[PDB]
Amino acid sequence: SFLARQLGVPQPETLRRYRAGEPPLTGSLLIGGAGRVVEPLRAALEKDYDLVGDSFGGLVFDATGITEPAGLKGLHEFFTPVLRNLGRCGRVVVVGGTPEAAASTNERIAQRALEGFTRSLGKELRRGATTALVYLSPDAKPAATGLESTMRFLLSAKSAYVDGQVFSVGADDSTPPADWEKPLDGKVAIVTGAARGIGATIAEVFARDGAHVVAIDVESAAENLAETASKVGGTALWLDVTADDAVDKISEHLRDHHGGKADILVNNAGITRDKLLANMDDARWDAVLAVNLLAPLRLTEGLVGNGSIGEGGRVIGLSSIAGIAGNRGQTNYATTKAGMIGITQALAPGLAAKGITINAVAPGFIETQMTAAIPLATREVGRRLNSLLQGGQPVDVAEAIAYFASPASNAVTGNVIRVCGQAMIGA
Amino acid sequence: SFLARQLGPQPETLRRYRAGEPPLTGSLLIGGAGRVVEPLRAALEKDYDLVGDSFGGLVFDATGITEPAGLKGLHEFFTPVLRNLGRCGRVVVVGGTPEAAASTNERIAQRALEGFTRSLGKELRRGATTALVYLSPDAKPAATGLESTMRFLLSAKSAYVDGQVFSVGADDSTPPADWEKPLDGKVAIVTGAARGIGATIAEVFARDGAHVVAIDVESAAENLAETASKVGGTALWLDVTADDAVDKISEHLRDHHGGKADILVNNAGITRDKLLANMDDARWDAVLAVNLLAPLRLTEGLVGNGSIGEGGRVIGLSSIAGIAGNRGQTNYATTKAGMIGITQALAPGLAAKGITINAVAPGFIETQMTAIPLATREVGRRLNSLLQGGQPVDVAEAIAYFASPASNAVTGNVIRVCGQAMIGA
Ligand SMILES: NC(=O)C1=CN([C@@H]2O[C@H](COP(=O)(O)OP(=O)(O)OC[C@H]3O[C@@H](n4cnc5c(N)ncnc54)[C@H](O)[C@@H]3O)[C@@H](O)[C@H]2O)C=CC1
Ligand SMILES: NC(=O)C1=CN([C@@H]2O[C@H](COP(=O)(O)OP(=O)(O)OC[C@H]3O[C@@H](n4cnc5c(N)ncnc54)[C@H](O)[C@@H]3O)[C@@H](O)[C@H]2O)C=CC1
Repeated sequence: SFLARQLGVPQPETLRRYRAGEPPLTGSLLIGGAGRVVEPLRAALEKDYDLVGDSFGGLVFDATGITEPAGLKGLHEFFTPVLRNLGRCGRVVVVGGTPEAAASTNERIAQRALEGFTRSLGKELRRGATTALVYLSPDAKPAATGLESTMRFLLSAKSAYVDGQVFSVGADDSTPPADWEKPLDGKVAIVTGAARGIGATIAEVFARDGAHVVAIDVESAAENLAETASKVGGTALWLDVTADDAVDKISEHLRDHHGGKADILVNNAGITRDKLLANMDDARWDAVLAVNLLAPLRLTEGLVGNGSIGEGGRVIGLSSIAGIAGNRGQTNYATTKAGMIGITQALAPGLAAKGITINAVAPGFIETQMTAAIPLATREVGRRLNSLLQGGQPVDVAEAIAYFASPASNAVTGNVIRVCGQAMIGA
Repeated sequence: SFLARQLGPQPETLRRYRAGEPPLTGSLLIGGAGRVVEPLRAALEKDYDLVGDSFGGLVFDATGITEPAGLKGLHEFFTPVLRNLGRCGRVVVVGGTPEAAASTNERIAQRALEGFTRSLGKELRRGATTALVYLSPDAKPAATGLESTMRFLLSAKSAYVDGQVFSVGADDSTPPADWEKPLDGKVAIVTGAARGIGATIAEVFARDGAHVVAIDVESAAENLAETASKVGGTALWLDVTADDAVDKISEHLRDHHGGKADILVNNAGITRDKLLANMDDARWDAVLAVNLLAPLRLTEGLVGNGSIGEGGRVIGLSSIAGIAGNRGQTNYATTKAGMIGITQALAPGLAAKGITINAVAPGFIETQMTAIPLATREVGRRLNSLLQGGQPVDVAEAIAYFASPASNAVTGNVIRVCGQAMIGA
């Protein structure tokens, strides 16, 4: 951070990321509050975590108890004595009940207001710690097994660059993978744009988690794509995702390798043809739409519709901060990454009726060749303009993706998560 | 100094409202295809120069786009005409409510428009702004419920609202007698009105016809009177957090306005900033009671006893902090998020009653609170598409829009007044 003096800004924390074997948090886990979530959670987490009743690894506050605004007082009461003591890369997570689904307008106003609290707290925490807010459906059984994959993601190192965000967990029950640390056992994952960078790193994480990977990219990038299929011990496939036959070409490679079925499609492939709209041509527009919006929509509709992905399936789409906030010279790109959010939202119910979830991740600043292509100052500032005071890592994106792919993340659909370090930019 | 030079700024002097001035600086071009282009042309022919110099406004009807492949319309309409848009120009994309589209394809496409409008907002020059308005696919072709929004957007009043998203329902609208005197013969309770913003809301309201009831605490008795006199409404000393609060206003509505008011503005607000690990009960509880508990207690009270009824208008003051959060403000942002909470939550109940409740989240506004160090002041000021802080009028203008009698199909809305501030969620 070579402009720490120029911007009045702290040296970054080295963010603890996932390592197999290591405990998930670096301290004890406090689970406070009141409502329908504290008891069952204390219960589901007994074994794998380190429950009170030194340094706090995690702090979970149960807000579902809070039925009027006068009760918000709780957040204060619970958090004020314990922040003094949160560890390196701590994890604060507040849990509430889906505000639209509340039993009174009064309840709704308090549960809604939670985000103000969490997004603000995210701005006060030190040494790499983060905040998250999760809403659970008031029609979830009290065991609340549907909430588990999410708590486990946040209450760990994998969520290392996921800060200040809001999770939205449905009503369905969930079933834990035999092994949480190999959650993707014998799953077939399709990952587009997997030659290098974020796509490639998705494949890795997927493989690490148990999946067999179909690495898709174009002929231009074989060698780099070969090196990837190899490393995850999966299978390469040369394909332009915008071409008539693409759906046919994936289905068949599946038929020849995986019994014609898949569990996970990751729409990662993408291009950028930046230019101001006053200077934008038809070609710089169209190309970006084809790859970035038209294709992922086609592959989802294609592969679900032809039965390649069925029950228990998972689609994760690659969005962007640009699609939420906008960006100079990216009206194409940001239409497409906003459309991606639209695919996620538009298809969630339909796919829900088919036992399939669909979610998007919207990366912020990630070290890739592409951030590396930006004038160093503009680049250095961008990298540093977040609560976590640093650029994100391609692993951090893939993690959030892998959390969506989880067989126990079945109750989580239509969600949009930024992997952004709590970047300041937003809508 | 060096960083500033490195990065590359020319804030335009923003045109504001002036009685008499035309509402644009140039002619209005209405393009695109769909159920909005023909009616909008016809509604606006009188007061605007439609295309048979440079463009004062551009409006692209996007309701016509039903699949992603047709997004290309945006590019075909805007690219050619962009280079010709004037100082403080205006760009507005009208679309179909995504959640209510007739296919998932449409939904994808109409949802996609926000990425476009927010980015375009970031490329416009010379103080010009972009806006996205979605209209219920259930509105009648006449589209009468849309006008108030279009007329506010396509005017100088909306000078500091940039890059936003407006949500118009199905209901029909009757226009006021005088578009320049919209609030004529309306009674408006404006809390926190002694100084700054609240005091300016009261002005803009007078300008617009309203009989204002300027409200405040006793300690600010002096400044209230000045305000009350300036606008030609009457004053009321009361602390909004008093258990008698509702009853006192109600009493006053009898004494003066037939036990009746049409608009409520929950402007009164306070701060008490503290890192949460130093937060004491006073600082938590004070703000909470003033910023969240109070506003609700007034709204629910004044609709409950019938003081505000059919045709009513509650407008609450959120904040950027409530959307994006902010260091030292867990208490404060909890409240302003709760204000959105009040707005989203009370909207269907009030809809059924003939009342619209909406919210406004100011960005950075030149005021007496903003007492902030020149290091933080200079950055929050300039970190938005428009390269400056906003004037209080900019905020009150937006409130005045909601408050229109013609804004009956506008409810549940949270509109930031931030000249597209960079910070958000
Ligand atoms: N910092 C970043 O790099 C960020 C990236 N984005 C998005 O994340 C995703 C991955 O990021 P990057 O690694 O930078 O993506 P990228 O632009 O480097 O491309 C990903 C891969 O897609 C492949 N590709 C392009 N067109 C294809 C096609 N028609 N068929 C098959 N493959 C094709 C390319 O060969 C490339 O290897 C992209 O959607 C990108 O837009 C999102 C946020 C930030
Ligand atoms: N940049 C800005 O100015 C921003 C302002 N805010 C909001 O705008 C609103 C007012 O704006 P400002 O003029 O900057 O604040 P302010 O503090 O200058 O407004 C003062 C008014 O609040 C009144 N007040 C405080 N407690 C009261 C009570 N209990 N009962 C009756 N009146 C009471 C004071 O008497 C005074 O009339 C506040 O709600 C604030 O949260 C929103 C975004 C940022």
